[PDB]
Amino acid sequence: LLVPKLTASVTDGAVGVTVDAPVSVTAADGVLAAVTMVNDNGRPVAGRLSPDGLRWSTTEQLGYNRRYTLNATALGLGGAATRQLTFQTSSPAHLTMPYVMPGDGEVVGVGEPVAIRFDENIADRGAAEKAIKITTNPPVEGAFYWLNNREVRWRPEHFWKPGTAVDVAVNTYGVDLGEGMFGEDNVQTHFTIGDEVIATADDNTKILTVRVNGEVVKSMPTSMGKDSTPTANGIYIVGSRYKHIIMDSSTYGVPVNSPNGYRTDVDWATQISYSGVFVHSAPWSVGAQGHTNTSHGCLNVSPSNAQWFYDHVKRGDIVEVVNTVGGTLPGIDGLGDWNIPWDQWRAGNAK
Ligand SMILES: [Cl-]
Repeated sequence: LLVPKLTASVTDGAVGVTVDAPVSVTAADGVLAAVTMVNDNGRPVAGRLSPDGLRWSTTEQLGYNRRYTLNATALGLGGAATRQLTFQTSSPAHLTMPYVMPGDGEVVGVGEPVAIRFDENIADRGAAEKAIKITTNPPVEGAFYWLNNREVRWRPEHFWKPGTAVDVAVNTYGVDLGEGMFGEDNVQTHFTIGDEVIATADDNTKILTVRVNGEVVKSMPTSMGKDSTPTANGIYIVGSRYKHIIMDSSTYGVPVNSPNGYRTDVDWATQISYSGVFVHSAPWSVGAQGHTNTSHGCLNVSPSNAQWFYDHVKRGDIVEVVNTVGGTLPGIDGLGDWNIPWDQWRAGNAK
């Protein structure tokens, strides 16, 4: 008596079908006998019928700018039912690829934010945020905030609890990110939070003290930025580490041969700001370390102490600078995320 009815996730003649989800067909008042899908060059598209015969779905990634033809047939006590559908998928103007930090499988400090950097400007930040799923164990609240037009960050209100597992899924393939920009591919990554490592550089004492889970493990005399080019106060996130690097002021916009310029080859350099602040070996300022500031901003320490820092501090650990004559590190520096107040971070800037 009842005839089968066929329902698809697309309609005949549709355009702009997005490829961020499989295409599916479902039968009612009956079961699907067979479903086929082919592309505009005639090639079959891989699919699977559910065991109960009621639901069919594509099983392989669908492509941008293709035309697909779907043919389904179902059987019921009333009789048979058949339909054909043709539709076209999104045709992007541009592609953008996301790049996620930290690396897959890494162990990082309690200050490490999730970073998703696209290689193009993102017109629809809301769509980007919606395609990124952050899972945490233990679960903890967090929020997105854009540092510039290409890079978005995600972090909780306070530093991570040690031992937290973090899973990141950037599912932008098939997502319209605005102005015809679509994701080139998806990215999946996982990382773990390690020990709590907080080094405090106190200008009042000119000592850099490293505390691991509350325990003082190292005290390093330091020479920070001189009065005319002081080290900014605030919370710094540890980034990359270098056995040696040539610090070049022109990288930060200051000509080398200008009054505040510098080019210096140094050892055991740990970067803590995009603005150019490093902890590094400074044999020339050992006597000043612990007494007077002499740098253009870097935390100068002894060779042995700089190497200790390199060996025992990891990406995402924290350096806090206090009591300098400087201002405060900008929240959008690149490693200054924690200087943005939570109320402002949580409200976000997706526009
Ligand atoms: Cl083909």
